[PDB]
Amino acid sequence: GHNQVIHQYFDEKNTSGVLVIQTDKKINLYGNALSRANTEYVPASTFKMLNALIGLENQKTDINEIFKWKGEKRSATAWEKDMTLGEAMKLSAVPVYQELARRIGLDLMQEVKRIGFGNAEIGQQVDNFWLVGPLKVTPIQEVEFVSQLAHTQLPFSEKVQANVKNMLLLEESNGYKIFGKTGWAADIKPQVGWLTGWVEQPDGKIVAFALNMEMRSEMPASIRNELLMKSLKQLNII
Ligand SMILES: *C(=O)[C@@H]([C@@H]1NC(C(=O)O)=C(S[C@H]2CN[C@@H](C(=O)N(C)C)C2)[C@@H]1C)[C@@H](C)O
Repeated sequence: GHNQVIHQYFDEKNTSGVLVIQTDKKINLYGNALSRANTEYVPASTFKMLNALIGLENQKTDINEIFKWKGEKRSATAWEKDMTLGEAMKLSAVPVYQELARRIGLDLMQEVKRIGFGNAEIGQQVDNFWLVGPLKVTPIQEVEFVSQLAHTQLPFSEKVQANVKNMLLLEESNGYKIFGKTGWAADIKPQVGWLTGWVEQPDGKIVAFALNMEMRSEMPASIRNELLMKSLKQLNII
């Protein structure tokens, strides 16, 4: 797998991003803008993985609790229904995890400094610190986080991590499995899109990734998966 084809996938999408990969504590960089791997961006919709872990661990919820939609007009129309913590993970429904963050509370949430995620600061507003700061995390710190979650090595209960892991399955073909969570901080300039997860190769081998790239409103949501899937195809991970 050349480190140069990576460039022309990103050259052709007219973007500026990096694809971090980790295979058992050996990290390789892959992008047309490799410097972004050590650059702090807001975590956006990816924080839902740590929000679910902190909630399920502290028993502020469970994998079964159904969240009632109480009428208000939400961003996308697929969010306007009752759903559980898992279905809200797939749809990235923000209002659900906000109510969970209020159950946890700012004091208990500021667990974040114990896990050592990003700059480890959440400010005062407990329901929008991952969307416009003051929380920022580097794509290297992200790929290390999901690497521990896949190997079931995060500082939480073993049953809690495996529950969050089951909420993150995206594609299961050819004995492979690809877990991950998407993000898109559309409210900051320049915009930034995420796609952090891992690959469960058929032999159980684990390869974690953390795709970071600048976003624009005109891009499709399937521009992140398209860019990643053709890169794991090239690196012979799938
Ligand atoms: C998390 O970034 C937001 C949540 N996640 C998310 C995504 O990354 O897919 C969408 S934003 C993105 C999805 N399509 C675009 C759109 O608004 N439509 C075409 C409907 C933008 C979603 C908002 C969380 C902060 O809401």
